[PDB]
Amino acid sequence: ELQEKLIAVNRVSKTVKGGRIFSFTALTVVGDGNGRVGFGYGKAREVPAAIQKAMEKARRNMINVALNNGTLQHPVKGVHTGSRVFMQPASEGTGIIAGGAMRAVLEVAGVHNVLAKAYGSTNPINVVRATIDGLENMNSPEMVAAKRGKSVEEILGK
RNA sequence: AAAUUGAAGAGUUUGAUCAUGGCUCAGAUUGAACGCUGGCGGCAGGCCUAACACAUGCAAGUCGAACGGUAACAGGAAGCAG
Ligand SMILES: [K+]
Ligand SMILES: [K+]
Ligand SMILES: [K+]
Ligand SMILES: [K+]
Ligand SMILES: [K+]
Ligand SMILES: [Mg+2]
Ligand SMILES: [Mg+2]
Ligand SMILES: [Mg+2]
Repeated sequence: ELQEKLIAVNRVSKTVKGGRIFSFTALTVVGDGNGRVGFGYGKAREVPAAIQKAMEKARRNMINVALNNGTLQHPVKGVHTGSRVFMQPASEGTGIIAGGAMRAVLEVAGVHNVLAKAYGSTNPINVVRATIDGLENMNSPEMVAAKRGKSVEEILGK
């Protein structure tokens, strides 16, 4: 039911009196392929434990995205820390034209066609955060009409 | 009718981190050259350097329906003779 993807595993270190203690971090995303997506970040002495923790957090941190037939509603910009991302809808058959970190998020969320670009820092943790922020801030015609007190036809008419 | 269907990142500074920042790579292209190799065909392309110097052959003639003419050769006309 839920598609899970491991985006990056990194080895970090802290120094103690006897020397360096290594550990691992895992960044993952989960999604239902129908507008729900979440990301998890886990730390452990071992890679499988870190990955399991990340999946556990991702399953709990899901948000909702208003998709339009497997594409975005409109161009969106997202930002987190040094990472800036830009995404726009594309015609059917275009595919996911995006870098790896954005691609995992978009694919588990269920975006099938999109043109994307990452500016600034391409650190995967912050790129994932910026991508999810843009998707969560995307608007749909229903929301726009409701908030403006108009009808969907008046929003998208002549 | 149709003739703007369009946008990917990665490595490297630290014990580790986030940022900044340069360097490096994956693409496409060429009047190309070199190394190894090499079956056929079609279409195109071929001194980018010395606007350096050039053997030899050819790259601008034609008109006798403008004209005086006859160097040929081809007849016509006169004579002679194997
Ligand atoms: K590391
Ligand atoms: K180095
Ligand atoms: K860099
Ligand atoms: K330094
Ligand atoms: K330090
Ligand atoms: Mg080192
Ligand atoms: Mg020349
Ligand atoms: Mg000639």
